[PDB]
Amino acid sequence: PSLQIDIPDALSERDKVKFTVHTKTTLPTFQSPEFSVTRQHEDFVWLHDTLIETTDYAGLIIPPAPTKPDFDGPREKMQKLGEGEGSMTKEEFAKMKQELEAEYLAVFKKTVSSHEVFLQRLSSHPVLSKDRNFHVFLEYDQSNVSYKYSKVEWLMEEIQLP
Repeated sequence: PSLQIDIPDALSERDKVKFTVHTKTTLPTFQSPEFSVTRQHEDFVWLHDTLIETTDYAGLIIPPAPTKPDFDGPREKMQKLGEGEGSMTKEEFAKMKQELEAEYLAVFKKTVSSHEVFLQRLSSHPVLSKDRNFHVFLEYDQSNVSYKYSKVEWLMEEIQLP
């Protein structure tokens, strides 16, 4: 109960998957006992690389890194189906669309679980759960600074999304 992590939601975009990493904790070192941050697969790879290279963890079993999210099969089949929009019986597209969405969903389930299990294994570990880089991964809120540039005369707006 000292450190509970889950991934309540994820966003699949064209070239990206974003995970919401949600932490409940009683550790006094954190700013808040419960918080959420947005992380991408590469942030998980950075964390795993960092653990792997820490001299003090030599001989400890470090949980495997999560597998890269691959939505290519579903998206390619989505693109192909849009072509037969004029080539089927008003049901067949519908049935084709449902199968495509099941395939998306099956990918989502697998990739969220892989990324989630990785964090949960770290949280279970008597030594690794104390790792400072692991703590930064969970609570640092400046990882996704985005700027909007708009022409009304041009104005640039900072957009802050933890």
